Amino acid sequence: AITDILSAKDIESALSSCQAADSFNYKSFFSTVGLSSKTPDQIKKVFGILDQDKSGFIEEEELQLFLKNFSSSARVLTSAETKAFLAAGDTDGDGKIGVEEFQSLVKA
Ligand SMILES: [Ca+2]
Ligand SMILES: [Ca+2]
Repeated sequence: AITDILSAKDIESALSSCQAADSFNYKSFFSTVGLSSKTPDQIKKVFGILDQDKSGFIEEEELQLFLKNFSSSARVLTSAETKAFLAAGDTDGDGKIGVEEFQSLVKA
């Protein structure tokens, strides 16, 4: 579970911050839930959850459902938010986010 590594309380605070459409920013969310200080294994576990269909990569539609991993009532990210998110993380430009890229994003 995601709460195996992250505090439900931190998650609540991160979600309340980005309730408005187009308010989302991965750097703010990542710090509020406390991803920045996690180890490779912990980051890999979080990645595995975000990779909802277990394909090994986080594709665009999964970035769309980014908040849904933290709360089933959370909103879907907008196309703009998703586009910017993917733009930030997709280093090699294959259109998706792999574990190495996710790690880099967390430790940036
Ligand atoms: Ca996937
Ligand atoms: Ca990529």
